[PDB]
Amino acid sequence: PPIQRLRGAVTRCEDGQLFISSYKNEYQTMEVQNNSVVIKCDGLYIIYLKGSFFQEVKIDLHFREDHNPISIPMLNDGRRIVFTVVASLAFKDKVYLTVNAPDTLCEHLQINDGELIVVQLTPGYCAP
Amino acid sequence: PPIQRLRGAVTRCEDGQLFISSYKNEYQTMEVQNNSVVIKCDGLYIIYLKGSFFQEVKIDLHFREDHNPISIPMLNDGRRIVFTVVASLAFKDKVYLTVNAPDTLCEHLQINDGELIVVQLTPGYCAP
Amino acid sequence: PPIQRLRGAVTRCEDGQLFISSYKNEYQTMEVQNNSVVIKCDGLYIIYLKGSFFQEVKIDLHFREDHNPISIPMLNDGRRIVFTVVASLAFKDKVYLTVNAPDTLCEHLQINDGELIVVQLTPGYCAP
Ligand SMILES: *[C@@H]1O[C@H](CO)[C@@H](O)[C@H](O)[C@H]1NC(C)=O
Ligand SMILES: *[C@@H]1O[C@H](CO)[C@@H](O)[C@H](O)[C@H]1NC(C)=O
Ligand SMILES: *[C@@H]1O[C@H](CO)[C@@H](O)[C@H](O)[C@H]1NC(C)=O
Repeated sequence: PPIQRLRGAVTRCEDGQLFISSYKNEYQTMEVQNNSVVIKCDGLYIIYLKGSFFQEVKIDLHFREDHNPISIPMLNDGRRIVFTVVASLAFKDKVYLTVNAPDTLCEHLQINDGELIVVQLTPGYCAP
Repeated sequence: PPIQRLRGAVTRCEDGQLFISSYKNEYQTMEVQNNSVVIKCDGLYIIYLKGSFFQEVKIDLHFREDHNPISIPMLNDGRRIVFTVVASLAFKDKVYLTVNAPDTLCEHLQINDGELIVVQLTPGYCAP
Repeated sequence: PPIQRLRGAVTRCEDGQLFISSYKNEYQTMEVQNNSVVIKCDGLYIIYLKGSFFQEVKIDLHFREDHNPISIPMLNDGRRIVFTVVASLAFKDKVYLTVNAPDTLCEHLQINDGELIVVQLTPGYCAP
């Protein structure tokens, strides 16, 4: 298989989860299912989140069920996120984003130019 | 073509633009033209900027004409930048850095150990 | 040789140095020797450090003897580090971490879920 990557639009929040869309001008080699990026091949990956968020937000990055989610810091202006993680992912991992906030804040949250990039740095076993 | 990369020295500011030099101990596979890194091959790239800047600075990273430049945050000391972006670049994109400041501040700006690294993570079409 | 990578546990501090262990669920292609990651192949590498540190800490990242170490910033909570560097490494470079603090603070320092990831992005000469 090819180097695994996905660049998704992070479009909105509903019921405490950020929606992720594959609608970007990018050649995608991973699937999005139920607003999660589906890992098929093992490897070290970069996970990168960018966006202009119009509420001060507490977003959690979930990447593997056996580790705690990473709380994503905002930049000092309290309006932008530009955050990079490197992580060891495996087949069946789901990369997704949740919001720890009252649901009213979630449903109203505006995200400008939000994107999530997941990109494989090292090769590994791929599921059939 | 080889994996596309450039590690450039970010040397000074003139007329609101940071100068970028290919004078580093690095095997360069991209060109610098008029203080911009010239993209020849499509791909996801990391763009990384580091430096010790002796004025508190508002630097904008320009990477593609159809998206807004990214305002680069300083570290909390107000003296250093160590910043990582992942972006989707294409043939004809120019990666460059501008300074939003009075020109006197620009002309006097000292940058210690400034460097810009642009490195391809995924393969793509390369221009002839 | 394969793409060079190591994901190590950053376990504790002793005598001003953070200990690095290869005991992680990762296929390692670099060695740890005396709590340093031993570089065998030239390349641009990402160096990534994450951890929850229960003292506000001043950690220095050493990666090559001809450049100054990078002082690692904490996130704004004063409790976590999630930090990414891109650097040009060569055969004989040693990547290691030191703590600038009274030794009592070092010996007592608790690090939860500490890890250092060093991963090659571009190929280069490898030592025999
Ligand atoms: C989508 O995700 C949420 C997880 O909270 C769940 O409620 C819902 O049933 C999922 N739908 C499926 C299984 O596709
Ligand atoms: C270099 O860049 C600046 C862009 O502002 C421009 O003024 C100048 O004409 C350029 N020179 C060329 C075309 O190489
Ligand atoms: C381990 O590292 C420290 C460096 O400060 C040194 O004191 C010690 O002798 C080293 N041991 C060796 C050579 O493996």
